[PDB]
Amino acid sequence: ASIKVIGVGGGGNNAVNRMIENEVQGVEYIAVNTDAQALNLSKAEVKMQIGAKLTRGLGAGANPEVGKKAAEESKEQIEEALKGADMVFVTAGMGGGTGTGAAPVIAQIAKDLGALTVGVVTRPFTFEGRKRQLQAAGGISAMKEAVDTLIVIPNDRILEIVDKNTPMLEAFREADNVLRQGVQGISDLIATPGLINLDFADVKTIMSNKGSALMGIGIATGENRAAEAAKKAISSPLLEAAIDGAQGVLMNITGGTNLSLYEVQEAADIVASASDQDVNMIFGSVINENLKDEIVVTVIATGF
Repeated sequence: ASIKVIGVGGGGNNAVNRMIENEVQGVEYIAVNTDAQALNLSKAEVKMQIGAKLTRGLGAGANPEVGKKAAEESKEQIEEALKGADMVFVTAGMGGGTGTGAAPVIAQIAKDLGALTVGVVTRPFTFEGRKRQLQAAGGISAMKEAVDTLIVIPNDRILEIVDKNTPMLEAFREADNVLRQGVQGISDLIATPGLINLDFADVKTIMSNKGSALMGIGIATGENRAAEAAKKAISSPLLEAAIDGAQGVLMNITGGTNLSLYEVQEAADIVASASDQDVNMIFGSVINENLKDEIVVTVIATGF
């Protein structure tokens, strides 16, 4: 399968770098930006400046309309870069000019090419202000029309997970990590050939529900790590509605070389048990030789 991750605007730029830093395999990275400076800080092999004539590489100035026009100017280039993709992830923060405006255009392009297209976006922090919140609402509803499934991460909820003393700067940094965890949760079960690699066809069916999608993450160590992580993931503040209200649940459990089948099954039980009896649920596992004693459980819940 040909899997592409497109980061769009600053928010997406940081998520993509974060995936590359964490050596996420089996995917092609495309950084898309209107801001030449930020784009030059991208680690992606493909760097695509959009709206060069409109913006002159200066960014979209917080205007979603400029980001939209910028992607339309470059739509032929966008089509070309996406050609042959079976799945694409369009990742962006909502609220500013480029992510809000170009991500829907880039998502629709990917959708019209026949790719299974998943959007993974952040809803901005309340502290970012009303203008960002309003523009983010517009982007989110525009994104919904343009993707097969839209995972929305509420940044405010990150504030409930990190320490009360966390500086704003590290709050943003953690938002970059949650976005990345969103994409990798799904992509690792598909792109990288794992022991219980679920078929693209059943992923296609989970990822084709209407309504919105949400995510939960759980991390635990040592004795009882699988159970602790799964319970943390299904009760994650990131997961705004209860997981029982979802048709289709994807579960990714990742651990070091010491991850046992018993662990995978235990985690999967808790998640299946926390869901509706009639849920379409798939789960996979992945081995990360960089993790020692920690286990990560990622849950994606669709069709709320």
